[PDB]
Amino acid sequence: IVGGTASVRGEWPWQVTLHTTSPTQRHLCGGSIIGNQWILTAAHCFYGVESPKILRVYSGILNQSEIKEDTSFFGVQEIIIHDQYKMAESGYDIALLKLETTVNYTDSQRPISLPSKGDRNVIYTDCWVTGWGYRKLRDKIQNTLQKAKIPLVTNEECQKRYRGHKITHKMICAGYREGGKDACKGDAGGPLSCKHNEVWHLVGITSWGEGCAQRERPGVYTNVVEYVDWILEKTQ
Ligand SMILES: NCc1cccc(-c2cccc(C(=O)Nc3ccccc3CC(=O)O)c2)c1
Ligand code: NA
Repeated sequence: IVGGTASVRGEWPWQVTLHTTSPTQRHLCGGSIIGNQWILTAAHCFYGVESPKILRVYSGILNQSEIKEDTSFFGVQEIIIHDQYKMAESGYDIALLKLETTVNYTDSQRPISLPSKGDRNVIYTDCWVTGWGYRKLRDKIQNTLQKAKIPLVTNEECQKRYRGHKITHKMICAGYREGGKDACKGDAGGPLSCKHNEVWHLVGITSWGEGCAQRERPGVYTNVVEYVDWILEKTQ
């Protein structure tokens, strides 16, 4: 996250850190708890991943330094990538992880609701992007989970900033005109969480953009509401 601030314990209890374990153990991407054995994340995170055997999902983490050799984690039973996915920039950047066991919900780990059926006309004005990603293009994974409030921009405006790409209604965009706050490497797969009537909803999945926090180049996110039929079908 560029231009963010440190989160505190329990602040974003749906946020998980997905680690790979080979050839070293490291944070790969973010994800969101959406059900008792289900993480929603970005398909592009799994480039070159041979199988789910080399993944671990850690919930209830604030600082990456908390993770020790005896820290509990969930194995991944299945990786479900959208059948139309090809590359992040070309859309369908969405995947589900089915965990090997269930997540017991507490103040530090619980699910986030999807955008509600019937809420098409809701205008989200309180949206936050979170993660352990880089603070700029040439950086490293951050220790403490970062947060930044980012305004949505219309798809019409977003398309004008990305004339070499097809911005579709399966995407949404968020960023400031003068940049300064955005997601960056290591944040993909995590949530764009928006609060409406004091309930948080998973509006976007961090996906891609041109650089990080550059002026007039908003972050591009998977538009979760356009995938509810797909998510519900896979998780039923
Ligand atoms: N501001 C837009 C924005 C939003 C999110 C990520 C980036 C960004 C920047 C530079 C490099 C990368 C990258 O190599 N990613 C990658 C590739 C394969 C697997 C996992 C990942 C991590 C990931 O995507 O987080 C991503 C940019
Ligand atoms: Na769908």
